Amino acid sequence: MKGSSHHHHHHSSGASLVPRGSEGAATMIEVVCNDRLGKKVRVKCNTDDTIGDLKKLIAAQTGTRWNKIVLKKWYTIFKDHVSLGDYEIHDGMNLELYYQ
Repeated sequence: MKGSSHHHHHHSSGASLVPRGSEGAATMIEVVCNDRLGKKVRVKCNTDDTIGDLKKLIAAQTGTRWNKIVLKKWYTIFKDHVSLGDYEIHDGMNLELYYQ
């Protein structure tokens, strides 16, 4: 008695030229994914994009799998339901990049 998986669908889309960040806060901040390759990895994202969305990019930038990217800070685990707006991530925040 056991299963796995549920559904597979996405609902995202990027719009060129921020159409005014009214109500829905969407600020741009640079993140630094500290990899274990030696060289750091920076990426551009907005607070509107959650860790998941971010991870996706990272995996897109690095080439890894969005499902193979873990963002940790000191001793804090980042969920896929917590955005940057919650972590108040600052433009240039160094986070521990880890691969599953």
